[PDB]
Amino acid sequence: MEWLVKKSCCNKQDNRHVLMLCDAGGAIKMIAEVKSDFAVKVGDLLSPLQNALYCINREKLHTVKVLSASSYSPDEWERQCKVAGKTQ
Repeated sequence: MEWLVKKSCCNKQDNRHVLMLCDAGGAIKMIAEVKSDFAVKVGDLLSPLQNALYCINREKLHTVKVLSASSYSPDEWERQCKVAGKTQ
């Protein structure tokens, strides 16, 4: 099972990014809060490496670490986007 970043929320302020994880085609959509050692943006594939680590874009060298995830809802997405930026 591999996923597609359909939306992404850049940060510095607590390193925690948030992105909409979706089906590899967009047919199903979710949200995840993650930490990242590299940039990640819309159109990137994600593929698992272990329970929490996933590749970025399509290559194993670049990684995120999942922290939480949920089914998509608009208020629940924007909530996590706020947490990515110290709740503003």
